[PDB]
Amino acid sequence: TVELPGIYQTQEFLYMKSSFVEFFEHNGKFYAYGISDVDGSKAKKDKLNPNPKLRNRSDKGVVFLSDLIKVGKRSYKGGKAYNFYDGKTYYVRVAQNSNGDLEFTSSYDKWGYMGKTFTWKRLSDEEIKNLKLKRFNLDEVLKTIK
Repeated sequence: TVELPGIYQTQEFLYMKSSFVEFFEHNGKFYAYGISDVDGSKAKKDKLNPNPKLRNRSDKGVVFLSDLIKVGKRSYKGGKAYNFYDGKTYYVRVAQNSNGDLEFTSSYDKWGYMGKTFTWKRLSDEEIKNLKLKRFNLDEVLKTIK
């Protein structure tokens, strides 16, 4: 079967670059953190965080998506995504395809209607291996929620 935990490649949109991200579960809900940008570039600081005491943390290895609940066999809701490129938090829902890819809906908008849907490709273990992607340890990544 397909599951959400995994590594995906996000969709380029405006000044927001394609990036590799990892989804994981904890206490029954799903979360995600950023690994690196597709073009290999260096991790930068969270300069636009509304909270001044957070502007020092990296945009990589840090949880930007939290609180996603599985509601159907391939269906998730209730999530909230922080966006490093603008400092805003968006409501997120996700539908997963049978090949594992995500239709990732980002909105304003608890119900998802005043938002946009992107497609995030699932990576196989072979691609993850060949891109030399770093999988961060998850206890440390968890401390990153506040």
